[PDB]
Amino acid sequence: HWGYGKHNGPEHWHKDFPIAKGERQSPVDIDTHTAKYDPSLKPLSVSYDQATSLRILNNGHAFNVEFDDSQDKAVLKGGPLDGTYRLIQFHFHWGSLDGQGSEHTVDKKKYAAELHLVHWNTKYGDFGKAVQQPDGLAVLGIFLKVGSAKPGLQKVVDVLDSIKTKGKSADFTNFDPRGLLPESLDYWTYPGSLTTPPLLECVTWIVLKEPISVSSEQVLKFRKLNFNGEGEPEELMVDNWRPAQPLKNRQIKASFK
Ligand SMILES: NS(=O)(=O)c1ccc(CCN(Cc2cccc(NCC(=O)O)c2)S(=O)(=O)c2ccccc2)cc1
Ligand SMILES: NS(=O)(=O)c1ccc(CCN(Cc2cccc(NCC(=O)O)c2)S(=O)(=O)c2ccccc2)cc1
Ligand SMILES: [Zn+2]
Repeated sequence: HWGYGKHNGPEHWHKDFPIAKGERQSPVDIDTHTAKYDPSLKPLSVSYDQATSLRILNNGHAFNVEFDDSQDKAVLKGGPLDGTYRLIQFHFHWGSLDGQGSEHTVDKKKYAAELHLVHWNTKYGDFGKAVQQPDGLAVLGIFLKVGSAKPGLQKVVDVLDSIKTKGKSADFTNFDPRGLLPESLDYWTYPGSLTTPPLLECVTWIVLKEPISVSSEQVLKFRKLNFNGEGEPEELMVDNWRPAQPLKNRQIKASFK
């Protein structure tokens, strides 16, 4: 099975998932001097006041915080998007060291981690149908740097001991994802893909310019998670990021001057 080791990492994925070498793969490097301001982009609407978190799961690659997406409770609209995109889950990608971990890069800069808030287009009815469409998903990406603690992340950090290994889950109700956002919603956007197998080319990427700050203690607790299952030799869950892919025939647009 695929992963992030020497033997099953990103450079191997194309053998089982040939779209790995496709025309709209993610992540990418964001060249800030080449991205063009697009005055036609609408303001982005993040409407998370009625968000209903349910559970947190260690899936052997990352951890997902899952939401009730059976109604329009936590939605993303506007920006580059046509229609309404429901929040289904968030997760992170992070490094073994503070100088790596993000998937997207900014002028080749790597951040310590990257948060992905995953949303699906309601016109396709369910997530599994949406990932088969070029406009099926919208992923809101937010960079993490190490500095001051993020208060809104601590509830996540403190439950990680209870889901140390692959397959473990825990109740995770009443978590407000607004506490993970930066002040500004300025963004870059481009058409891309899932960053893990099956690497489907279904994603409108919206990457925020402003990173959030988390503490060294917070990211240290991410790095104590395990890729392995219970009772197996320990392999720390670190470096679960895909490197930048070729941009090919794509333009990155900026929401801001
Ligand atoms: N294209 S991709 O990224 O989806 C992809 C698919 C399959 C593989 C192959 C993974 N193995 C290399 C390996 C690495 C480490 C240990 C072991 N053996 C110990 C064990 O597990 O009993 C084998 S393995 O076939 O030997 C193997 C398969 C399944 C489970 C365990 C092992 C790579 C990459
Ligand atoms: N890094 S990223 O932001 O680009 C990104 C990468 C991967 C994914 C993973 C999406 N899920 C798994 C999955 C992948 C592909 C297709 C399907 N079809 C539905 C199915 O198989 O039941 C599910 S899921 O784990 O969130 C899920 C589980 C159960 C039900 C629905 C969704 C999200 C986002
Ligand atoms: Zn992701």
